[PDB]
Amino acid sequence: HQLKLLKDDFFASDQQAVAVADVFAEHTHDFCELVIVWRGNGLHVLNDRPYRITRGDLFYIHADDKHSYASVNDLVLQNIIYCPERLKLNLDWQGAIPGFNASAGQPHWRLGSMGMAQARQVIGQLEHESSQHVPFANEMAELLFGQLVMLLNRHRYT
Amino acid sequence: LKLLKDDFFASDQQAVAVADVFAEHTHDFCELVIVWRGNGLHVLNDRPYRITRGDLFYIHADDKHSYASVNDLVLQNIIYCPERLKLNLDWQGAIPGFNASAGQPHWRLGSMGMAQARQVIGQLEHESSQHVPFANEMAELLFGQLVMLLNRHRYT
Ligand SMILES: C[C@@H]1O[C@H](O)[C@H](O)[C@H](O)[C@H]1O
Ligand SMILES: C[C@@H]1O[C@H](O)[C@H](O)[C@H](O)[C@H]1O
Ligand code: NI
Ligand code: NI
Repeated sequence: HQLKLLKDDFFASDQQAVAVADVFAEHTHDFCELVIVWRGNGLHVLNDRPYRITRGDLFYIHADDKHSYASVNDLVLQNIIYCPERLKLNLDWQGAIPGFNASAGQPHWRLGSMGMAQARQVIGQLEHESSQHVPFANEMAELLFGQLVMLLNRHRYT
Repeated sequence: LKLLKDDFFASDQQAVAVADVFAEHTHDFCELVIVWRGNGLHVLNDRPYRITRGDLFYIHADDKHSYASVNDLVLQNIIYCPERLKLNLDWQGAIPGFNASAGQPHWRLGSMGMAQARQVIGQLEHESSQHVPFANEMAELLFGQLVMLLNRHRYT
């Protein structure tokens, strides 16, 4: 049987385009996500391909990807989930994000110390902007998501 | 005396920058002024403001103004060109003085507003480089964030 995570269950409203979600059973989605490993190590199985993951790993996941994770030792990761069709800003999302419209040709990247530092700073702010009661929080969140996406594009390597 | 974007911006493409007695002048670009500490005088369109920590001004290009430090006045000017901003944000909706002189140019920020503004402006300062990939886009995204934060926190 399939397990498909639903944006209806993972986003605060129909307007919210991005959220910070943070083992995990095998699943697919109807939204996309960026995965960053903050520390420890473990296993990420993406479309039946196993990756031994560790601090600095970055994955670009499309909705139709099926994946699971397992912590081997002290795994800490973060998933930044987003709905491509909900984004309003005129950044070239598809040009900056593998996995935007279909499975990424190269889903797996790494980040150096500076990229991790800048991602950390942006993601921490993005976590605070989840409130659906604070006026225009969704727009603030999208600007932060834009910064993260550009920073990832700037710092990522294979 | 009129300050010109050609002298104040790193390139034709930079839409926003953090600028480095400042005599009376006008500009061909707009700006936000935030006062961090000390105190002084801001004369805007011939109207004198005693300024200090927490003061925020929205300046339009046509505005004529001068400053004078009374006691170690420390401020920053976030300069921007409306015609250069490429991000599809509702800029004029968030920024008084965007299209013409502001009806209310003078605002204040509390302690939390100031800390968040300072954080973003520090980041925006670090995206001045015209070499680093996506610096101009990052500058606009950060200026977008700044402007929304100021909107959230400012009061008269
Ligand atoms: C939304 C959901 O949240 C979890 O953090 C997990 O990592 C999944 O991969 C993701 O699909
Ligand atoms: C850009 C220019 O440089 C200074 O920062 C000064 O504060 C002026 O007000 C500003 O117009
Ligand atoms: Ni997932
Ligand atoms: Ni000025």
